[PDB]
Amino acid sequence: HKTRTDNRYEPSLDNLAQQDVAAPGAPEGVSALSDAQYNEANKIYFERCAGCHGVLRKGATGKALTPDLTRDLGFDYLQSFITYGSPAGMPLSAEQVDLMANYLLLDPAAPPEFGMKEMRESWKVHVAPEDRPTQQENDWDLENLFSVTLRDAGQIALIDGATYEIKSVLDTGYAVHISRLSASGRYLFVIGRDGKVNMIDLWMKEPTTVAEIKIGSEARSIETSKMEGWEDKYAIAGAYWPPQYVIMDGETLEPKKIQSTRGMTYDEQEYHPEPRVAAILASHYRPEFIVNVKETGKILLVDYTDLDNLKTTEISAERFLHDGGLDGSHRYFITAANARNKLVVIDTKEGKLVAIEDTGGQTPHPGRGANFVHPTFGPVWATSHMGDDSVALIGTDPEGHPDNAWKILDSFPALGGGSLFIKTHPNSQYLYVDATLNPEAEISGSVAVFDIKAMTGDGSDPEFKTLPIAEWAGITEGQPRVVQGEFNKDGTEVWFSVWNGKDQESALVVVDDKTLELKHVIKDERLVTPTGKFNVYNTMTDTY
Amino acid sequence: EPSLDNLAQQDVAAPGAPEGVSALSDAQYNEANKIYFERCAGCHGVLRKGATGKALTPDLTRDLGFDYLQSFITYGSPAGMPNWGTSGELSAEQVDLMANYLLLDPAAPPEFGMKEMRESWKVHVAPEDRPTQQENDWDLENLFSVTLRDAGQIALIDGATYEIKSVLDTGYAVHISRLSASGRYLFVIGRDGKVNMIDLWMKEPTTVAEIKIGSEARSIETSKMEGWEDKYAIAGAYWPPQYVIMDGETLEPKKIQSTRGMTYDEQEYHPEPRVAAILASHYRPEFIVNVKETGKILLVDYTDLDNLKTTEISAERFLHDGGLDGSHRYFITAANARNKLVVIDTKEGKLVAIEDTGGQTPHPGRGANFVHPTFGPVWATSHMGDDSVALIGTDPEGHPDNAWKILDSFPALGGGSLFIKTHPNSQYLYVDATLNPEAEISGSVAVFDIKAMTGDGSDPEFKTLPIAEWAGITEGQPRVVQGEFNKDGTEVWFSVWNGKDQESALVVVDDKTLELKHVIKDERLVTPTGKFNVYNTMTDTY
Ligand code: DHE
Ligand code: DHE
Ligand code: HEC
Ligand code: HEC
Repeated sequence: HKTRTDNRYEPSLDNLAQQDVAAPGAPEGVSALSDAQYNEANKIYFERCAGCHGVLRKGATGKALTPDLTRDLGFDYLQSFITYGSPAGMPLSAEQVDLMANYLLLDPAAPPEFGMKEMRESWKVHVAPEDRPTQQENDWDLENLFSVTLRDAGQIALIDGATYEIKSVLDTGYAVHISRLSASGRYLFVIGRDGKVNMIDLWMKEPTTVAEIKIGSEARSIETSKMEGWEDKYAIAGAYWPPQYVIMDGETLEPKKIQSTRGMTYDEQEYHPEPRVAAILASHYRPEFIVNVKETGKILLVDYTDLDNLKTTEISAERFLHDGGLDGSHRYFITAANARNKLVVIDTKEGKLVAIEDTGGQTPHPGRGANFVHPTFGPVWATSHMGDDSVALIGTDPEGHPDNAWKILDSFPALGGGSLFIKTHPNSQYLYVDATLNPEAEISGSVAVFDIKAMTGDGSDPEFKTLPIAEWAGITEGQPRVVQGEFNKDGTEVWFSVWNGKDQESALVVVDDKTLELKHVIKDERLVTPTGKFNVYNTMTDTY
Repeated sequence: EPSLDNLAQQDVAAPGAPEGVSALSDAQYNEANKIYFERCAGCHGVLRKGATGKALTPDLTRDLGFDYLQSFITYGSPAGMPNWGTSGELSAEQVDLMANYLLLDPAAPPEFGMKEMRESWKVHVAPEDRPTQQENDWDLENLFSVTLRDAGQIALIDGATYEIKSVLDTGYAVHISRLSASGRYLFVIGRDGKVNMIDLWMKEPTTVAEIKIGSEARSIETSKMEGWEDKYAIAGAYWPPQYVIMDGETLEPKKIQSTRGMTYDEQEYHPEPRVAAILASHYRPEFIVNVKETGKILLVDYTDLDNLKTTEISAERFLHDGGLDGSHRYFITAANARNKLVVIDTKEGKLVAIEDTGGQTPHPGRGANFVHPTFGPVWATSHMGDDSVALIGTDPEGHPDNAWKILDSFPALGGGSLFIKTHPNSQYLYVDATLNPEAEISGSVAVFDIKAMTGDGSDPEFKTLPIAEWAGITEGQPRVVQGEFNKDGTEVWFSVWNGKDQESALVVVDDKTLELKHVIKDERLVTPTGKFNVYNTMTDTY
């Protein structure tokens, strides 16, 4: 129940917590909470507790807290245990503590479902396909555009990769989690934490939302079809609540196929009523989407060639699947079962699990990870960790380097714990590692940079250069967190977000990759809480 | 609709009552809970979300109010809801208990996962310790496995001598018997979710392994793809909503899959999609699983249980029973409440057709395949809701215009039919009328002569066999049910199903003459229902 460096990246169900619920009746031995009391506790539960314990209280990273279990424990125990407080989220009073203890002793209702009728009611096509351009009608350099989340403003900025000019600021769902691009690079898809999806046509003279839809109450992932021949055919979104994924028309967003992720855990084979959808990727080898289902530890390969006779492969992997990426060849999916410190590898060509390996670190959090050619080991993919300062390398070349394939080849320290994103590009000799969640302001405001060319894999700890990103941005207020490297199309410049509060000063910092010197500082009154940044070309092509 | 009398034995605690509702005591609530599962959940659902009967969740029931609930339960309505109070089935006090129970929030029904299955799993004779060849002198392929429903037993009966070879104790109300592809192993599943596996090669065949796969179950099947004989068995449950693939030699539970998910058409989450018929493909190493409420047919590939390949086919809601055509390539199944037959191509793994039978509530069992003299290969079903028999063409290559089209429909004895039957060596098509309200019809079977069918649009005549009268049984109300042939297809057996404290029988009819051959009677023959010949079941010959 204490804040760690790796227990802050747990779901916060703040959109779902805005829904009012009814107070249940209380069985003998338990006291009922009033309407107000129950809702107040429920809002606290959904915001701060459901991430680890579940909205249904069947347990996730934290153990189940169902009524039968909590009534055996008793109020006093619950009261005392909750008095300490709970692990903080991303950067309780006496009355609240009692509310939570009492709430846990009552029978929870399941939040509303969100099916086809609800999706179709939210589904709006602003510009039908026939009314859209048939060629690019603006003079922008679309492939070198960066789509940047302006988190708390419920907007995104589209920024020129070469001139750093903000080309447009568009209204979207609240706190967009990620931007994804169609395979052709024409269509930009964004998903808000509230399950709102916007689809934007980059060919319009003034790009804007051409279609929108809501796919759930809580959602974090979206992806587009990337198999050759299937460009622009489909998009897919994944939700935390309800536990489901939805395949939508790539041109209109019409919801075509909704699949529940409720099911059995892979290992103990017990029913789990809240298996959240985490990362979603798209295969380059088959016409399939790659869907991580967290609590059950299943990776789904979903064939989108026929949605009525639906072929899937449900791969037993490891529990607590979160994020991941494809290797350099784009054949193998490498993903973190973070709470179990493991990297699961799937062969997307053959449709099967190939390996599961412990990184030796605490809570691997790769993002999409970093693929590079290690001077001694050959092709490798890398991840950093939230729980410690380590960077781990896994071999990704079964054909050319069989002895190194799917083995952890090295592990070495970077700036500190609380890292979220590691980054490189084929044209760069550098490996960048952030330390976003580190409690030390100077560490959280800097990035470690390793010289891949100097790496020998002799067992020593490779040295790194420390780039003072937040210092370069010149922000005197607060303790801004630096997060997520993203390259430009040419792989010559790498951008970082200098993420401060909504009413505080933020920036983007552009680093010249060849020299590791400051290239440019992006500041604008409209640049509020900049977080994720996605270069059109690097996102459409999965170049990382 | 089903009766979930196994969930009723579970004792639950009295839930709380929100503002504006009375609470029931522990005893009252438990009494109401038992009634709810024993008599109500079939139609209304375990979770009260509604199946054939409307949803009875607290949000809906509280708007209706106590008086409305009391009245509806007392008097019922013409649209399929029994008059519990005025019929005397429920006392006045029990009616009120049920109305009050419906206003309260139900305690979640118990799940039944791997830990629970493994705890119930018993291997009486390890594979190594079993015979290596048949150690009895029985003609196993001509043996019949007969359910003695209310006695929680089955009877192994010799197909030629009609001798009851053995009466074995199994789960309560075994629903069906199924055979492994080699014909060695006999699998039975009780309504309670209890599975028994019996080794027919033993000197005295008995249960060699057993396991429980859920609270309420109706289906079991064995792997029938060439090369996969005896490898797996699969069981399907009504509750929890799931199927489980088990080791074909030990019953070890290997893979449990939930069937909770989205309806095919409106795409709305359904929390209780019951598993209905389960068949086994002869074209791929797959199981064919009907999921009723969501209208999905699952093709589950058992070649790799860790990297599990399935095909989830959108079909039609209310899927129940069905069978393979004569070629064993196409699965034809009744989406019964919608009066449709759904056809799946098991080779290509896709839906090929959905056709209305023109009848009310088709109920084929596994159906009846034959070569119609003018139409070609056809598959037939009778109906629960009317007296009709419908034929569908099953030959897309050889009779293209006729394929997957209803080619003819004609009357048999009356409504309430459950099973239609034929065999490749017979020229006759037998149709029961088990649930008909008239005793003369419920105790008789219609027999059509396939050779005389002209498909000229006229209705084919049938002979009426007085099966119950042949048995010498009038006492109570004996209902005749389900034709099953012997291995040679020269005799057909029917069950004369009477009450547990009444006299039942099995009637053996000579297929060549359509005359009474033999009547099987025994004090042990309590409530005989399903009968399965070893050879015809192992080979899917129907
Ligand atoms: C499931 C998931 C993905 C993979 C998406 C995909 O494959 O399309 C992901 C990726 C991401 C990515 C993808 C980067 C990439 O290069 O792919 C980014 C930038 C991101 C910025 C943040 N994430 Fe993320 N993130 C969650 C979940 C996820 N984040 C959370 O449940 C969580 C922990 C809290 C929450 O309630 O949302 C969380 C907090 C954050 C942040 O505090 C971040 C830093 C800021 C923010 O804007 O809200 N998450
Ligand atoms: C899901 C299912 C199947 C397919 C099994 C398979 O594929 O392995 C089936 C088949 C069957 C078969 C298979 C015949 C065949 O030749 O395949 C038989 C004999 C049978 C005897 C009965 N069934 Fe059955 N049956 C149900 C369900 C099912 N019955 C019910 O839910 C229902 C409607 C009510 C109930 O509570 O069980 C019901 C009533 C009956 C009867 O009243 C029968 C006659 C006796 C009994 O115990 O309930 N059912
Ligand atoms: C993720 C970091 C957590 C958050 C946020 C909250 N809890 Fe938690 N809780 C978590 C863990 C890792 C554990 C220990 C057991 C385990 O799963 O390994 C717990 C434990 C509890 C308990 C104790 C129950 C017991 O059986 O001893 C309670 C009562 C509990 N948690 C309640 C609770 C509440 C009310 C929270 C919101 C403020 C909350 N937890 C947040 C992990 C996490
Ligand atoms: C299947 C034959 C049923 C069984 C067994 C029970 N019920 Fe039922 N019920 C059924 C149907 C098809 C309907 C629909 C209403 C109609 O007009 O026929 C109902 C309805 C009810 C209702 C009314 C709900 C409403 O009007 O919205 C109630 C309160 C109800 N049923 C209760 C109930 C109980 C308590 C039962 C066990 C004793 C029971 N039903 C059995 C079908 C069937």
